[PDB]
Amino acid sequence: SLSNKLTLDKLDVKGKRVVMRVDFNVPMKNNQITNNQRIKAAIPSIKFCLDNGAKSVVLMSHLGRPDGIPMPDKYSLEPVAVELKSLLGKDVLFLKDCVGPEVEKACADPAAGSVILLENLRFHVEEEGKGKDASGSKVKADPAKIEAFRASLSKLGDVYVNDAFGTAHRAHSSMVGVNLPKKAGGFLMKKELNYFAKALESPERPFLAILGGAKVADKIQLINNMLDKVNEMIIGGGMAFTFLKVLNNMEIGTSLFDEEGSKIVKDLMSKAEKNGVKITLPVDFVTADKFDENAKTGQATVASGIPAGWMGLDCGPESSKKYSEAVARAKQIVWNGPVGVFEWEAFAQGTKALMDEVVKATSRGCITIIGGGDTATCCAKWNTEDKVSHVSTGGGASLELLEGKVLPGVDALSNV
Ligand SMILES: Nc1ncnc2c1ncn2[C@@H]1O[C@H](COP(=O)(O)OP(=O)(O)OP(=O)(O)O)[C@@H](O)[C@H]1O
Repeated sequence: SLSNKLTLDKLDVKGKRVVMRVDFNVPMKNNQITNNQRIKAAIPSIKFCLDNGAKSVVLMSHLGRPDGIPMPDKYSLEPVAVELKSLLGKDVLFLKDCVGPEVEKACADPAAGSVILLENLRFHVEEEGKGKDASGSKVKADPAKIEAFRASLSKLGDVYVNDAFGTAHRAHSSMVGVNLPKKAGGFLMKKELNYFAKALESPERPFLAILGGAKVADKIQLINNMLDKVNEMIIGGGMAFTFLKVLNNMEIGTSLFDEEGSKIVKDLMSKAEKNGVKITLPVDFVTADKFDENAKTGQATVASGIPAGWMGLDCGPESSKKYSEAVARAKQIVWNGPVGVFEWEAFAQGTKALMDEVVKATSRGCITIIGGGDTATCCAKWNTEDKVSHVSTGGGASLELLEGKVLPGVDALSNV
């Protein structure tokens, strides 16, 4: 049960040193942060600790993909420290490393109310347990060193708090190796577990899942698992052309086709019928003569087929109507993946219209949950982050949750 894990509000931090794992993997264009959304997201957890008398808050996170070797020139968290200070209003001590006697000493007895940010955990191959040398050759971490790394991290605080849901699907040292008597989820993690608990433990009904994306094969377990809990499912995006070709014998031109996935489609539909799940597929499409932002546009339906040399990049007006009718009946919605190439405005209208409908549903009480990744980015583009119930901060992690797997980082949390 994701609802029985220990969270920050139920943890006494008065006079305690708090070692907190956060998600500060922010976007950078070299010498500056373009989006500080992730940083602003951690603030509530940090302020809570400081406001509740914590002795200190030690922040650890990763940035980019260093792959096990120090790359301060490219992926140092120093810029984040400066950005965090402006947002928190308090000084932030940035340390050039995350482990060692020097670091342990700075954290052994800091000035009350201190906020410390350690350097990129991934500068050490012991965090991921694997990496690469300067030559690009694969290097596997040494067990004894992994032990020493985790023992060091464990010395930086008295209680452990995990607010990095985006990395919880990884058995990395900072996720499962900090040995402290209290391991609690932070406020962001609390939200992730509370909403996905609904999507998998006790959802409101009807429960509709909107599944988009391009590939089918890598989404087989997700669909399989969702078919065990939903009442209705919209299958859109590039994904639908595999379904439409197999079941309807539709001519799809040069639209995405998943040979692997195509062999399991009838079986998925079969399970859908056995469970009484209503499947809604697109009936019309916006086509393009090439996969490009400026391609020529056309229109097509399932009956007309798609011209040779053309591909479906978005659903048409008739599909949007059907999609909106499904949203209308639901009391709960989980949406993972865009219904078209939302990166390009000409093919983002299908996705935008659905977002509008989902926001409207939210206003009347619908529990709307948006998965991480692209779809999550959609909410940032049209500024609807505050118009839905929950926007997941973990792309790959939210996917593994929806698949029915146990997240190592969630599993390691203390139980209430
Ligand atoms: N009809 C289509 N043809 C080709 N590509 C498409 C189509 N519809 C959507 N896409 C592309 O699918 C990509 C997303 O697919 P992918 O399987 O990678 O992720 P996803 O399941 O949508 O996850 P997320 O929730 O992160 O969006 C987007 O970049 C989008 O441009």
